[PDB]
Amino acid sequence: GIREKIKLVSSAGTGHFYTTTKNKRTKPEKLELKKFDPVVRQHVIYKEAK
RNA sequence: GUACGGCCGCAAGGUUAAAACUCAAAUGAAUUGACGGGGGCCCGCACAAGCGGUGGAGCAUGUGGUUUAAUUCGAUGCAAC
RNA sequence: CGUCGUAGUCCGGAUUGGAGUCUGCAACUCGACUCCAUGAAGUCGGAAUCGCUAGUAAUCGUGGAUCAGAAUGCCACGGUG
RNA sequence: GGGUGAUUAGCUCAGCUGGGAGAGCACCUCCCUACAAGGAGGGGGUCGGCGGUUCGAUCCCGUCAUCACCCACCA
RNA sequence: CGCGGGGUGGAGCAGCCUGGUAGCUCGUCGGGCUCAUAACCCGAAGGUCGUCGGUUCAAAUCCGGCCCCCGCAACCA
RNA sequence: CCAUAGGUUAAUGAGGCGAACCGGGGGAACUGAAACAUCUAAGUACCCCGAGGAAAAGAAAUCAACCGAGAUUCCCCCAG
RNA sequence: UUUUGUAUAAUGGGUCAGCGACUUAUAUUCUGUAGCAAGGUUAACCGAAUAGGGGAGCCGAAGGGAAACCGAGUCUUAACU
RNA sequence: AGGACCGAACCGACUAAUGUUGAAAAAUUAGCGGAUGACUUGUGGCUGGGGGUGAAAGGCCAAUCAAACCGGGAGAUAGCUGGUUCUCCCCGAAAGCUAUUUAGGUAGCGCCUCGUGAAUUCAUCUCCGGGGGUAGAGCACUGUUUCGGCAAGGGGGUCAUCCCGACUUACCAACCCGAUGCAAACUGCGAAUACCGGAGAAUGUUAUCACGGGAGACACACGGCGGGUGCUAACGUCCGUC
RNA sequence: UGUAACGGGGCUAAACCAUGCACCGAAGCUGCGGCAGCGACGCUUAUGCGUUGUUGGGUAGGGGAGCGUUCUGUAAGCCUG
RNA sequence: GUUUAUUAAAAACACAGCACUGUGCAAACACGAAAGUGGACGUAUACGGUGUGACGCCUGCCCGGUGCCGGAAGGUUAAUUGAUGGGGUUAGCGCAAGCGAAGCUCUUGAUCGAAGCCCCGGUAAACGGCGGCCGUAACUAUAACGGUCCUAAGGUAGCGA
RNA sequence: UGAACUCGCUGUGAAGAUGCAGUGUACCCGCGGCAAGACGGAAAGACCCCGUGAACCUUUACUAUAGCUUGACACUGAACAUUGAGCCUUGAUGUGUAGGAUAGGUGGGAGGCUUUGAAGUGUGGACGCCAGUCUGCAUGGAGCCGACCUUGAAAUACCACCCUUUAAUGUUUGAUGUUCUAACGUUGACCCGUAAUCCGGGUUGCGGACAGUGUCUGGUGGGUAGUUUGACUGGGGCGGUCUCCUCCUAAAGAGUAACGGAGGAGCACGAAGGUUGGCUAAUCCUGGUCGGACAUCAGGAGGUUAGUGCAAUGGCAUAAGCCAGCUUGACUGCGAGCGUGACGGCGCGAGCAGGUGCGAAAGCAGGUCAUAGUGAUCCGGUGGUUCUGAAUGGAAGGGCCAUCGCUCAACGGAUAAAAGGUACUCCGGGGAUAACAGGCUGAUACCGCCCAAGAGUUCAUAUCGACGGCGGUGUUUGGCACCUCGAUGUCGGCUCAUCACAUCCUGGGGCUGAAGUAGGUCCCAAGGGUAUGGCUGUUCGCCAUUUAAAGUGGUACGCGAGCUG
RNA sequence: GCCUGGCGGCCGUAGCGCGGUGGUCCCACCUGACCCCAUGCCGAACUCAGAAGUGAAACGCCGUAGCGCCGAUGGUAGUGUGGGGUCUCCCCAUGCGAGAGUAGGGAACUGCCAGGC
Repeated sequence: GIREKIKLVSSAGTGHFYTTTKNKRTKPEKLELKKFDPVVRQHVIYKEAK
């Protein structure tokens, strides 16, 4: 809600970028959670946003 | 040196100019103090600047204020506590 | 000489009871001196301002007056300067 | 008549969580000095009428009395 | 009609919005300068923050009630 | 100065009028979009000019698609 | 005629007479009906102008999927289902 | 002499009367306003529509003007007011639930019917049963409130900050408890009826389903009962049910 | 406006009431004369009949018939000076 | 004097007078597709315009807004020009999809560059506008005076229901 | 000019009846006069509302443009300076600075060069911070240098090489400023047309590279054009309302009304999410130094009363409330499937393929206790992609799959997107919508009674009267919409009626707080009679005064085919 | 037959209070712990090695009704369907109908299994 979008990059080759809207108004720390992508199907590591 | 009309003037104003009401002055010449917020001569540490301060703490002793049944009068900077 | 600090202190002992000591109708209230105990304030201090020129300022003891019984106030004395 | 306020000393007006009356001026007395002015002490209270409550109404409720103000035909 | 503000030790307003929290210039009394009051510099005392509550860990502010004020204003059968 | 503007004359053409279509210039509004401004209505209505039996178009700087067609125009399809 | 509603003063009617409104195209589709039937049809053209000639075109018997592609199946999909 | 006063010609309208199917789409009378002037008048010319002309009125421009007169576009446009013409039979509606750039426009669903097919179709009643949460009832619980009991808290009054503060009061008043209660937004609880399903007894000039053609319909009136609403007024307004 | 608030006349039980019995009163109930239409049962037909039941107020709308008239044909006809 | 021909006859409009201002002449200005006219056969005591209204008293403030007069440093900024980056093609590289120079070529838009705009003084006989609250003087009262909030100014003079 | 044979009244009444109900009354008809009625006659009515009407008018509504104006460009040339930018030809810049020492900078560093040349003191020209450089005579005639020591970022044979500022010569260019002139002008003259009131050509004078104009472009632009100002507002309006969400109204079957009742939502949390096992409030009492004041850890009472991201509501330990460990299931494709609405739309989920997490395991995990936190279509750009890509090889382009973006919130998006004036008003609807006579109603007003604390000497009621109760008239003013806007004309002035009686006067009775006189009051009675001025439009009201008395209400608040304005 | 435990089926007539009784099988307390497991400290909690001591407490069994709980019968509120009466209420005919209260009940029911005496 009215918050800045930034997409996470994959540490490897991936066709998707997970879109984060993470609040950075009290937490400057990075978000790293792992997500599923239907191509390699062995989970993707997503990094560097907000 | 003035209200309302004359007379002049663009106008102001000039010209003509008092009364009612009312009070101890109004006015010209000189003089003793006081005194600068004048200018000069003198002076006090006033100035210059030195060594020491008060007010706060504790204690003691006076003066005022205020209340109540008493909580005294005078001093009025220096020239009173 | 011994001893001690930036600590409201070794200190101070201002305050509060209990004991007494003195003088005196009488010290409860308003007096002084003492002891076992307890125990607070003071580490410059308001706007702003005070005072004299050397034994003067600054500073520590001694004495007297008043007085039955107490001053730190009153009048004097000398030391350091 | 209605509405909004005021209604405390003669003339003008502050109060107080209901404990109790007050100042200026006047009518007086003393202090400061002959007075102004000032300080202090007094003289006089329907705190408007009548009900509700209370042991008590400046600080409450109703109903009135009076004053300043407002209401209103024509639209 | 309908709309927008103000109410803060005694006076008149900052403060509020942005939460870690009660004020300024005067006023009153008492000082400092003085022979003295002003001008001026200091010291001191006192807020139902209109006021009853709500809400919160927490305010005068958030916020409803009960009152007091102003400004725009009555520009429609 | 020769010339030429100006002036004179002759020969021929143009002018003006006409029904509709047509070529060049100028060119709406209402209407539909369920509003309304792009779009539509519509280069239509109407006005100016010119011209022909028609105007226009024309004998590929055409297309087409590596395979081919072979000036133009009008009608039917392509295709709602 | 007109509205929930009309004795209604609510609009229309002097009277006769004459007049006074669905006509008409194309494209499409359903419904009815009829020929023909997995078939049914020609446009412009021109003609023995309702016949006949003219198959370019049109609809129907195949669908599924952006599309490539596949087909009584297809797309979706990891996949029979 | 005269942007003076009188006043006929001429020019012009302050009042009263006449006239507006009047003689007339501006003329008439009786008292008049002006009358060598910024006068008035005979005659011709020049100025044209979103433009003229105007000591400048949406005045004047030939009866006409917030764009005149004539023609063309034109048979403008009108969710609106309206005009539509002999005899007859069968079946027979709707005014509810929604949306809109939406309000007398339009639209989905809803009942009626024509076609063809199926059907003891479909409903009444009984038996069996589910959601119930109204009518009503109750008061622990949520809100709320009358009268009392015990007793904090707050205002008022006094002393304090030592006791982990008491004392008091012609105010206000919580937590809890007893008596008594009200309730749509409370529940210790809780119908008659209604609805719909399961099954069955009884029955019919057909009750209905499904697919394909046409639809039609929401401006509603009056009044109880159940309630809001107004004044438990209205020939007043919103909604269930008849 | 004029009685006008028994509908009028007129009222004394012609008002009101209990219980009972009779009466008037429509297209309802009972009948007579008709038009169209229909279920059951039984027989019969390229469709009716009997026995026995039984329906017809209707706007919106849906469906399905009848009469008249213009014109052309029917019409070189038929009717007729 | 002028007027809404038929509801207004006037205080309106005009007008003597006035301020402010534009205009140096091929004037400014007006007509208007643009010439040629009109201004004017005039030339700064000549011509244009606005408003107010002859004659006598005279005629204040606010430059915040908006316009006009004047000013140019600093910043925003167009046409123009076409830096750098992406693509095609071409030389290049390799076993390949693909990568990859100049020039050609499409694209992106670096830099260049003015006025207005952001600016600042003058101008209100330029348009336009020109305040509340409270205290305070020998009963009551009022407030010349002051306190305060506040603005671009707080509306002077005169006149005043 | 429906027909008519058309009487008055009371009531009913689409609520103002000749025609309905009830009832009363009346010889018929010309003729001259008078004039209530036909909601009389003339008018597609003024005012109000409505209409996805109409014109004209305005501009902090929307958009554009002629014109004016900025710059770029050209028609448009010459020269120089002023300053650059561009630029030729020949030469030249160079020291900062320490000791010797003028080292420009910089890369290289024992090999390398001159005979048309240097040497040395003499003259002389030039650049010069005087260290030296450089031509060239007097003049002769191939050398000469460096290493180590040494300054300094850094050497000094020798070579590649870069730049400063500028004169003179050559010169591109946009401006500034003069000058010149062929362009251009003449708004001068002269010559001729013409012994022409147009201006054509020519020659001269004087200006002079501009005016003017078209393409690009910035600015401004009502002069000119085109357009709107949403829907509801129990007539119009100010304020409110428009999407989502709970409890209730809402009818013991469901959606649900009225500007109905109590409130909220446009977000929050990567943690406040997933999961294993646990845990259990709150509040109050007791007691414990530094302790104003709630402070600790333990005990007791006690509990669907704590808490739940936020609102209202329902629930609560099988905890959905909080505590420790570990974690991504805030998953991708689907799905036994099941709901709700007329539709678009929108809620739940067992399970499986792939992968994941917690757990011993069962089991659970694609977000949160839960109901709200919303925004399609079309489109400007963007990664993946042979799916496709108009002659085909590429690209660009079209699509798919990832994707960024509206407060379009008037929320289901008529459009990214729009406000005002009209008494010049016009046109069509509407009484289906307003004030107005009537009706309904009687809240309001006016008025009667019941009750009667108190007033009034005593004393309720002579004359008054509280707090309240029960009614009346239509009688003021409110409420309705039932008749009108397809004409039913308003205020004051005035000639003129008539009915009612809550009676002003007389006529009659009763009481008194009535001795007499004179007033106050009540019920009983309707016959006549019931006044004049100032200011003002005045009704009215105030002011000034009469009379035996100068009353009140009803009649479309009687009285414009009655007059006045 | 009775007892103690469990799986339960059931969870307001097994509940609240009041008075007795039991260690045998069982259980609770309890013995011990740096051993498995554990305290964000503590063997409290939960373990692990168990019987020395009890029945304190908790637990089971049993009595006792003042009550939660169970609760007739009748009536009342309420009402479907017809109708009466100047009528948002009253009255009736016919068909239904609570909650609360009263009489009264009541200190749990029941199937399977192991062990005990």
